[PDB]
Amino acid sequence: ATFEIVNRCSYTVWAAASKGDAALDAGGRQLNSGESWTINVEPGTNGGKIWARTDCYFDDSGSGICKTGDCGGLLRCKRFGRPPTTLAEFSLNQYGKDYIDISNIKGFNVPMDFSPTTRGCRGVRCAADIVGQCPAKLKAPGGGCNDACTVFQTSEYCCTTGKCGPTEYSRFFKRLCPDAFSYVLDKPTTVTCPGSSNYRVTFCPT
Repeated sequence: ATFEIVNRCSYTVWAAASKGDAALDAGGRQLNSGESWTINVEPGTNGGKIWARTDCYFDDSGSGICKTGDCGGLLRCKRFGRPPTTLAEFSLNQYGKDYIDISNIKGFNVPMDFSPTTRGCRGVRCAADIVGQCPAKLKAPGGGCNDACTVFQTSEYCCTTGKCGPTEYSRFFKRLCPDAFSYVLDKPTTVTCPGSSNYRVTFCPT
């Protein structure tokens, strides 16, 4: 499957693509404002994520640090990134279907649109100013708006027992971005697309 990753932000981002134990395609790349990066994702990929990283410094060997979304200091991510990270999530060719969603479960750093470029399903978007509106206790100094599980590490926010409800913090993310997951047991906002669809992830779509 092809993913086109487009940076419409006025600032540079470092895109990342991983399935948690391996890079997807090259795993990461710098995207200046306006740049597009096309990656190929193997069919059947389960649990892939794409996210943006902000304020990165990397040396010639691809080693460095980012203020949001850092994946163990590598330009080319093999693992998932440190919150806060707005997440495009996907599982492809699962019994004939693709499933896509945007998640705020690991916080929010950059607004995002996640849309198919082939026919047969709709896209999802979280483009509100969550960082500007972020509650004081969730604000991350590096930038971004953390989720409550990251900040407070309780069974309720992290849903560790498999029973948890919405919270004041999850409802904040949900109020600004209803089409993104706001906590682990949120009513799902997954979209079902035809198997082997292609997609575009746009940072700062508005």
